[PDB]
Amino acid sequence: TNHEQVLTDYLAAFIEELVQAGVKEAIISPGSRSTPLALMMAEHPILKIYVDVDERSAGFFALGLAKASKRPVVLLCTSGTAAANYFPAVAEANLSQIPLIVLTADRPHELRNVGAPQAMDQLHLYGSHVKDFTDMALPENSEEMLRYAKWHGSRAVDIAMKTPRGPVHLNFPLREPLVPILEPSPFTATGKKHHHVHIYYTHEVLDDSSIQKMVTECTGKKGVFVVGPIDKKELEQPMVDLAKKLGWPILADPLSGLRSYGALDEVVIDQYDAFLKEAEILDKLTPEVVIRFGSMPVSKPLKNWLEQLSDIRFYVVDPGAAWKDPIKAVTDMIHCDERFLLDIMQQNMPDDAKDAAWLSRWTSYNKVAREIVLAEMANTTILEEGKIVAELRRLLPDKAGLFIGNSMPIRDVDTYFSQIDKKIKMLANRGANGIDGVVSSALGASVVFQPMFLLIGDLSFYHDMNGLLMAKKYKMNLTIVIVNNDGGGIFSFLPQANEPKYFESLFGTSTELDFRFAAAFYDADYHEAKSVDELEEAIDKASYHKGLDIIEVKTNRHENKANHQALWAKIADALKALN
Amino acid sequence: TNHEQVLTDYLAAFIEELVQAGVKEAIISPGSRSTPLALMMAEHPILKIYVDVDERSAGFFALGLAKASKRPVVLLCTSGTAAANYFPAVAEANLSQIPLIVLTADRPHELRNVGAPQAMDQLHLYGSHVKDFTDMALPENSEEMLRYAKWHGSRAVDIAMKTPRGPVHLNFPLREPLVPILEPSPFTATGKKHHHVHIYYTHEVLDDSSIQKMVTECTGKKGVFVVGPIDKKELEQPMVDLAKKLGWPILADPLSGLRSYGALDEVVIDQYDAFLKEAEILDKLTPEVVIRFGSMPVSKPLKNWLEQLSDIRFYVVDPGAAWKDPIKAVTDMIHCDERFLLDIMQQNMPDDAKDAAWLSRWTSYNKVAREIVLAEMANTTILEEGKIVAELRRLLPDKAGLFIGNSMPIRDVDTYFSQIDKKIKMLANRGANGIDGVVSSALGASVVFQPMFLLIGDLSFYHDMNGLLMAKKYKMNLTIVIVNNDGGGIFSFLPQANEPKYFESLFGTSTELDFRFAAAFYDADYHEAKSVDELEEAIDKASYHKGLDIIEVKTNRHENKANHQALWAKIADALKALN
Amino acid sequence: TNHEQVLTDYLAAFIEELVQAGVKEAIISPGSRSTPLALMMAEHPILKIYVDVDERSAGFFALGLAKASKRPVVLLCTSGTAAANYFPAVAEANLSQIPLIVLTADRPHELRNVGAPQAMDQLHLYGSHVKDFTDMALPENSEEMLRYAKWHGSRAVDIAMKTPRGPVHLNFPLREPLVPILEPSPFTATGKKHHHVHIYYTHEVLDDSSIQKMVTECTGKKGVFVVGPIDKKELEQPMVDLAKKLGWPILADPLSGLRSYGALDEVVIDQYDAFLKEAEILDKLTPEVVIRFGSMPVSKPLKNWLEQLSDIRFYVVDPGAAWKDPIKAVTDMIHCDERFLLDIMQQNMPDDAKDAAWLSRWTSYNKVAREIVLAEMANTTILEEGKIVAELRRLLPDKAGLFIGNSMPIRDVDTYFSQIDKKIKMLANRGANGIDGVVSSALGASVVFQPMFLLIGDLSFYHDMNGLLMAKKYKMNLTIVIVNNDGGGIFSFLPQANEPKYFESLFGTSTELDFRFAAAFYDADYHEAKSVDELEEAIDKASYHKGLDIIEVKTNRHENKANHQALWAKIADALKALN
Ligand SMILES: Cc1ncc(C[n+]2c([C@@H](O)CCC(=O)O)sc(CCOP(=O)(O)OP(=O)(O)O)c2C)c(N)n1
Ligand SMILES: Cc1ncc(C[n+]2c([C@@H](O)CCC(=O)O)sc(CCOP(=O)(O)OP(=O)(O)O)c2C)c(N)n1
Ligand SMILES: Cc1ncc(C[n+]2c([C@@H](O)CCC(=O)O)sc(CCOP(=O)(O)OP(=O)(O)O)c2C)c(N)n1
Ligand SMILES: [Mg+2]
Ligand SMILES: [Mg+2]
Ligand SMILES: [Mg+2]
Ligand SMILES: [Mg+2]
Ligand SMILES: [Mg+2]
Ligand SMILES: [Mg+2]
Repeated sequence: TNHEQVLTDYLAAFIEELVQAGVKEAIISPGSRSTPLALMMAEHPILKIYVDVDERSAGFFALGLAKASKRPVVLLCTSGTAAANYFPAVAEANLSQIPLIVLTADRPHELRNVGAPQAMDQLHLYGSHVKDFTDMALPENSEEMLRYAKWHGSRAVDIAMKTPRGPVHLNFPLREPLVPILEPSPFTATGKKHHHVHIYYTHEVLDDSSIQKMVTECTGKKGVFVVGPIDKKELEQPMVDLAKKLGWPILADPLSGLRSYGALDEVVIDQYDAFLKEAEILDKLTPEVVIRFGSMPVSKPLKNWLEQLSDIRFYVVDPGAAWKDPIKAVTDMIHCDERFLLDIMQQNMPDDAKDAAWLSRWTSYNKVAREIVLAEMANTTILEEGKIVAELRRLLPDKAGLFIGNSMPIRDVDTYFSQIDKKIKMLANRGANGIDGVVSSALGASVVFQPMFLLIGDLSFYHDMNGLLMAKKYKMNLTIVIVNNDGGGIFSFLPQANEPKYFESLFGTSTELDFRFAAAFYDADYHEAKSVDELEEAIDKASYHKGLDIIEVKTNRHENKANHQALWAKIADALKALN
Repeated sequence: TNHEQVLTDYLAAFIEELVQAGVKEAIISPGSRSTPLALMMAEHPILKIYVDVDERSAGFFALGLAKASKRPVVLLCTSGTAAANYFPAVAEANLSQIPLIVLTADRPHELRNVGAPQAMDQLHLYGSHVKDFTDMALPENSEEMLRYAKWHGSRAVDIAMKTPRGPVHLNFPLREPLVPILEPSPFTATGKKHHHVHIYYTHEVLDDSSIQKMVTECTGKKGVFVVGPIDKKELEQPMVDLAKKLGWPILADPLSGLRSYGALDEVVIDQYDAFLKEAEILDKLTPEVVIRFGSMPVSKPLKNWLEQLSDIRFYVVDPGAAWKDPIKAVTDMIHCDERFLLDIMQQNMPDDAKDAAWLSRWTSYNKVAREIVLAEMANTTILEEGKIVAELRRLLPDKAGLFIGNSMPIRDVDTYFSQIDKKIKMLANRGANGIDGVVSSALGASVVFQPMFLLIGDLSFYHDMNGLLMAKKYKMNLTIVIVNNDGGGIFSFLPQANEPKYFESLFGTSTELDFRFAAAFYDADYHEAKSVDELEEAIDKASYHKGLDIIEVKTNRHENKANHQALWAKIADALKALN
Repeated sequence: TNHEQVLTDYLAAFIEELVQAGVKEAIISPGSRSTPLALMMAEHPILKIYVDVDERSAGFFALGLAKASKRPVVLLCTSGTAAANYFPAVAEANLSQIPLIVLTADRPHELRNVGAPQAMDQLHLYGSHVKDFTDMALPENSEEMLRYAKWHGSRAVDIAMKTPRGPVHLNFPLREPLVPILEPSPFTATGKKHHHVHIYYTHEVLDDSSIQKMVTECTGKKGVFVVGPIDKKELEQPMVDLAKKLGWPILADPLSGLRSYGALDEVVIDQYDAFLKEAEILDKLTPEVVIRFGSMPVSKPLKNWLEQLSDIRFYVVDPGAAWKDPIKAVTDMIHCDERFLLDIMQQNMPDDAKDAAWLSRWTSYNKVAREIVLAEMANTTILEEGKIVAELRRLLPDKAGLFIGNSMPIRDVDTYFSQIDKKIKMLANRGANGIDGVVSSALGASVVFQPMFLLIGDLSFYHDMNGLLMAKKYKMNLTIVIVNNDGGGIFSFLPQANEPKYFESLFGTSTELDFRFAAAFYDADYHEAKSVDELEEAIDKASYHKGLDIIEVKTNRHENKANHQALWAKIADALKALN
């Protein structure tokens, strides 16, 4: 009868089901309405909790932790504008297919839409950016209601985790009193037995008729793989193996894993962004079959090349039917597991069909472009942005995670990160390509991969400085390389940089913050790199420090276009006279 | 034919209409998609622009500027997660009825829902938190399309500004190239003439039959006014005048303006939160008529008193039919201008009907409670939270604006800000009562009222430190008093403070940040007050500094409940033996 | 340049893609805005068109045609309230997983939300009841825009057809002039070549670890199959074969196909609704494993039995993760093809594990209940509702389709349709269980199965009489048996039938329509059955008539409960003394 007991039984059934369905970490924000749910998550012995007071930074922290661990992560906040702060992470979880279980407390029906304090319409709050929305019942400890609480915990994880993965949103109207009964413990097998809903491991498969068609239309064709941002693990070697058994180049995004899976290989192309610009070379590269994996790669020239390819079989491997194809060039859509596709083609495609002139065409351009790029970077003392990427490529340990901010860092890794023989798990928020939350994302990922590193421009670092409070609070290890060009450097390349009247105020926002002060605020070892060996020293000192390190490299925004154009011409001119 | 010319003509018609409809300030965030709209806002000679790179802080900066100026303010951001960051300010603009014109650029239809970079579903992005949503056409310079662009500029402002005011959301799909033609100037009467849509000044009025009913049922009744957060200006004196001509007390929220309109008066009650707790006094205070103005006041005891009033005429003056009544006690709903109501009752209610024992009952309790509170604060040297409010009440200039953060600052002003004879415009984000964005809000309001002051707890200050970048960038004057109790002090009062096992991790989040470092980051004069005269010195130094000042006062969270209970008992015991 | 040519190129690319993706039939409603789309669908040589002027009846006609053919069906209507009429069919397509491509024309952006005639907000018109919504671009014949039109045609079908199937909604803003250019033909290979997007056949599969778990936990267990409304064809025999190789009864809904797949068998239970009511028998029937297929069966007693089963492994086979489980009893969720599951268990489960007492328990009750039911019906001359179902079971041809209305027809088929050795495809709108649109649904299904028959109560027949205009217009063959009890007979069973004061006005709405007149209106051969051989004659005459026949059987509403209770007691009393 006690409302506190009814409140306890209800939430205990929901949270226990969540944990047993695979949720191991809950990112909680402080509130009064969320009191019963947050207290019960604490009383769980198996669930790990991270408290973050900024609801925006909390969301991207769950985002990155779920990105890196591949497991479901619970967010929990109070009612009011707190839930609204989750919206940027939710939008990026949706586009980037991350399983977040968004729990938001709310006022009960009597305090809804009546002008009550700290109460807003939380119904369908995130719209189409969640896979499912549920407005839970007011707590009841009835038999059917305890089974309904458990039923929803199982449902929520399963939908979040089901291909294509994405965020899920449960709203909890909660009436006062809000203090549950934590003694005796609501869990710990201290009474009733749970009824966990086991979900079985299922995956999509190509039909045997479709397998034979796929194999037939791809035999002996001059083919090309395009692997953009991918996530499904252990697909690096199988892809390389199938590429070698056909004689096909893989144009590989940095976020594919292929530029850093632990070995060197000939099929991976990492300088396509460099040479797909030169028209006099494009004629010898024309394919007959493209097979895209994962998301669209970062490279704009590659996109414009794929766009203008006529008379071609353009396969797109989209498990879960997300229809991510911004050039709208698809000719054959394959709705099945990527693991399965690589495997049934490895065992069915002919090993004999190999035009060696085809792969030799691609690899030649690449090996030459790659070493002209590594040359100009090896013979420079100016710590320009290309050099930073170069030097991080050399200095990073094996088994090291690298989070990359959007804007210019993500593009420079494309140009200046050729393939290395280290396993370097690479992460980037590439759903909406937002500069918000990259600090909090890299922090959550640092829960999973260590050593963790973050390359990030200055504006994005300011945008999410509050994430660093988590590093201070939880004693996390992250090594942030801030490329401080004082503004938005990416805008110097776009055509708005010609007219200087309204520039700088708009694009390229001079900020003039001494990030030394921000590092003392969050108790971070701060280093400023001026030379090449200055940076070497810092990465080195950062390897002994189990904690937050921040390494600033001041660069000039207005020279970046010149160095990039000068280098691309050296690659274009070389490749232009290469037959 | 030129797409650039078509892009220019379209947006010029829309923005010119906005400016002529009353928009004088545009808060812009940097982006590539928003390039044409942001460039054209720059080429406007009359429109003032503020650039803020944090889209969340940009929104609350528009919120407060529109709060304080009472005029429409444009927000403009690029596509992607940038628009999602506006959502907390939008939610608070909706609940607090602020006219924000939210403009969000987007990719054109071909790049929508196809996996294009930095593109998300921006359709009905903010849901029910906007008054109107519009997905604009792709730019066209046709006659009908130029009139449609102008038609929407006029419509958008008018809906935003129409009672009940609130945010409005226009989405702009924009196809590349995105660089408009700014020379010759698209405005400046350099060609065509505009067709501005004049909107006429309209206001709701009570019918003459309803006037006679209102007057009749309220004559000679033992009545009480409840003015919570109000905004409509120049209603302070008329309310006080009508209260005196009936012999009725006004229970006045700090955000009503009545505790600081420039004069002292007997009808305003500012200690209701103190004495509505003592049951032995409530019997002599029972009213027969309540007339509520504006939002629900902050005070919980007052709410619980109004809730338990049976057999009473509970008028609620809600212009624009927003139905803000969390106790659901309304007996008569009045849908008309508050100015009009005060005026037709001033000229129609009988001057003779006055039971002096009624007002003497209320004013006595108040004058005694008020001076016991000012006594305990005048005779203390510990800069506890009550004292800070006391001392700011004494030290604040006339014609000074005071922004107040949520959580504990807003409640302490209720207890420790009796009425003063200065004009002190008081502001607080009281829609969703969020601790996010209070720094950015106070900053935007500082564009309007000077000198501007901000009282704020520590967590809320950390939550929106990025707002201070605006102060650095635009050289604004703000004097922030941070009440740093290291965590959430408001949670020590709630019943979750008894169980210490899971406290502190959840409620009351120890943060341990030296805000000295955050003040150097944003070039802010920093002062730490330990004594009473230390704070006096700082407010004083802050009055010469045209710039950002930050004044920290460390307080103990775990003593706050004791001082508040000790003081409330002194008021209860006194008032208990007072007849 | 010609807008007519641009309009033609755009829509030709979209419709051709639709046809090549599998759409063979378009159900069009007349309008001015839909003129370009409806004219072009006519100029297609392969697409069959059915015009229906009632937009509500048009939708259920597409519903049933897509239900029976298992293929995608296009709906097309004009702007305004016409699209709103699609909403009931859309809601039922969503719940019942039918692939409908809902195309709704609209006014262009300039005529949107401006008070233009016949224009309403068609954005997200059907909300969460569609799988996907798209607001198409204004027509453009650009390269990218022609590929975008085609891209969306392919996407729309694929999402509709992808498990779990459901409706899809494309909105088309169309600017005047609206007359396309049909000569020379936009299709017929009269110019350009198309680029069809082949989608490959994919299906979910259980992992090999999950297969071994499934097989292990189900070996030798006293198990039971529950097959409610199913649709995936050719699963009747495999299910029966797996049931026989385990010694497990199949509780089979009429809409499963199992009561009429062409043969007789012992594993199918068709009288569970009869005997799951008797408590003294339920103890001997307690299972250890339930494996549910398809939707929830109609039977309420079965649902209440499954609800109260404790300590049991409750498998639910839900391909596409729809989570349809109204008792919330699931213990193991299987997200894979039903075909696959029946097949991997046929080849892995042990043939030896068979407790014959288990199946003998179920089959005995069933064979006895079944023949007591067929006895009482064989020895009656009153054409009560049980008898009608009995006599249709005997008189229906092989290879005959039977559409069943909701309310009381669907329940009587459950009680009075034991298994027969004919192939009788059985259909019912069981998503939202609506009595609207059953005439139009059965009509569309009659496009696929012939001879087609429809059993329907009187109110539902009146609810969708307008569907019969399609039968008149297109010369279709349907034989409607109207069980006219003059009102809602289903309400005499519910507890509201005890209080007669407000009955009849509300539940059980006496209508008093002579349906003879409605049959002349739609040129339908009308027969009224009074005796058993009267009905035999009519079904017989109806078999020579290639056309619309309507056969009324007047029944008494207030006797139905008595006959049903009397019969259920004969079954309960018999089964009570049967060991
Ligand atoms: C929340 C939000 N709001 C605004 C933007 C727009 N936006 C960008 C997109 O164009 C980047 C798309 C991409 O990378 O694909 S980049 C950018 C400046 C970033 O400066 P930085 O971090 O110092 O980096 P660097 O100066 O380039 O070295 C902005 C402001 C955004 N992305 N997200
Ligand atoms: C965005 C968001 N997310 C979470 C909360 C919950 N919430 C509060 C509401 O209960 C305050 C409702 C109110 O004031 O009416 S107060 C609070 C702590 C504030 O600490 P402070 O600023 O240092 O102040 P002090 O410690 O009290 O001196 C939190 C975290 C919120 N309001 N908004
Ligand atoms: C559109 C809509 N609106 C109202 C109803 C409510 N409703 C019913 C549901 O309870 C039937 C749920 C079910 O079958 O599961 S049955 C019913 C009367 C039907 O009378 P009839 O066709 O003459 O049949 P008979 O009298 O039983 O022989 C109504 C009016 C509805 N279903 N759909
Ligand atoms: Mg714990
Ligand atoms: Mg930068
Ligand atoms: Mg200007
Ligand atoms: Mg505080
Ligand atoms: Mg035709
Ligand atoms: Mg009937």
